[PDB]
Parts: sequence; structure tokens; C-alpha cells
Amino acid sequence: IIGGTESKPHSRPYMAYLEIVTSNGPSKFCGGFLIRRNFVLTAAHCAGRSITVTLGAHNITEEEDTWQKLEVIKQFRHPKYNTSTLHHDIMLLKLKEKASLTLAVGTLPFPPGRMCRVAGWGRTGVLKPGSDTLQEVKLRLMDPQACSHFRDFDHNLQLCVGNPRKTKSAFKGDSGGPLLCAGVAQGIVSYGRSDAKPPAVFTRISHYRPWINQILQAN
Ligand SMILES: CC(=O)NC(C)(C)Cc1c([C@@H](C2=C(O)[C@](C)(c3ccc(C)cc3)C2=O)c2ccccc2)[nH]c2cc(C)ccc12
Ligand SMILES: [Zn+2]
Repeated sequence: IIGGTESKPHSRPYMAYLEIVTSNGPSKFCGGFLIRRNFVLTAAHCAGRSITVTLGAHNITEEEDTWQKLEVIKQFRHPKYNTSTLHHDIMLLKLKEKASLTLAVGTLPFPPGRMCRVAGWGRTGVLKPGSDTLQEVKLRLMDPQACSHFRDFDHNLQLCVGNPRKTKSAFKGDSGGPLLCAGVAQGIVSYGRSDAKPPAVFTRISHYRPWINQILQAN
């Protein structure tokens, strides 16, 4: 998160920190959010050989009783995900066991112009490491023409988030996190520019409600 503030500890108890293993490199990182006691929503490009989910965190460098470190049994990447266009950048993670409900850990249930909020542990600048603490920022929903320069952007599948006149933005490390508009989840962080100039591209959740319901009902 660029240009944001430190979240109040444990104020977003659905938030998930993902550590992802690839075969021929060190760990990489993404965000996500708990939608059922044994399911986490995130981005398809965050898939790997194996993934560990940490719930209940604020400062990710200091172990505490609120932490739940949970095993992933299976990854459900969207079957139409395209690595060229980045269309359909969405994935469900099934947890080996159901999470415990505490003050610090719980689910987020399901229900241009206005303001929304996004949170994550990602980089705080182009040449700056990821944040030790959970950060968040308020951003403007933009009309789709603001994202024309992303040649594979589509208004039906995606949202355009962040006023180009400000520095505030999601960035690398924040992919898979939720965008909340008046307390309701409307988007998932996907991608943007290498130089971090806003706006960025988010997945539009409403389009995928049939697919999400299908996975949850059969697993
Ligand atoms: C290739 C490339 O450099 N793409 C651009 C867009 C320039 C940079 C970019 C990415 C990028 C990316 C990673 O690296 C990382 C950390 C990751 C994590 C875990 C895994 C397993 C694989 C990768 C991740 O996310 C990415 C995005 C999409 C696809 C692939 C990689 N995400 C953004 C989010 C915003 C807000 C802004 C810009 C970007
Ligand atoms: Zn704590």
C-alpha cells in the first residue's frame, strides 16, 4: 500500500497473509480474505506448488496468540484464467480444517464516483520492501476510460481504482486483497504499472458469484 495509514490492530479480521512456494525460487507473498471458515478468496496469479495461510495477524514479524497458521488442501484457479490478458484473475483456497472464530478472526459475508478502502502488507513504494504492519488506504472508483492505457482492461470484468492526481495506490504484495465500498466487498486487487502510478485494475466480484457458489456447494 502506497500513501496509506497503519490499520487499527485486528480491525479487519477476515484478512489473510499468503506465503507461496515456487519450485525454482524463494517465497513470494499476496493477500486474501476468509469467506467461509474453510475458504479463502485471492488472485489466480498467486497460485504455486504449495501455500500457507496466516489469519489473525497485524505485525507479521511478531508471533502472538491471535495467529492461526493454516494448511491449504487444494487450490481452485478459475478455469478461464489467461496469463497473457490477465482476465479472470480469481482463485479459491480450501483449508484442511475450519478456522476458529475469535475477536481477531472471522468471515466476510457477501451482501463509479464513490470512495472505497483496500488493505494489505505489500510494498510502500517502488524501491521499498513490504510492510511489517497491515496498512490501508481510501481510493476513488473511476470511470472505465481512466484505465484505457491497459489495453486488455474490460469494464464488464474489472474495476478501475485510484485517482491519477494522487500517489495513493495498491502495489506489489497486495494482490488478492479485498476492496470494500461502504462495508461491502466489491473487488479483488489484480495488477497495475511497474512504476506504481494509479489507477490500478481490480477483479469485479459480482461477475463471478455463480462460479464461487458452484465451488462452495460441491466441496
Ligand atoms: C510481471 C509483473 O511484474 N507485473 C507487474 C504488473 C508489472 C507488477 C505487479 C504485479 C505482479 C506480481 C508479482 O511479482 C507478485 C508479488 C507475485 C506474487 C506471488 C506470485 C506467485 C507471483 C507474483 C505480484 O502480485 C504480477 C501481476 C500479475 C501477474 C503476474 C505478476 N502485481 C501488481 C499489483 C499492483 C497493484 C501493481 C503492479 C503489480
Ligand atoms: Zn494482537
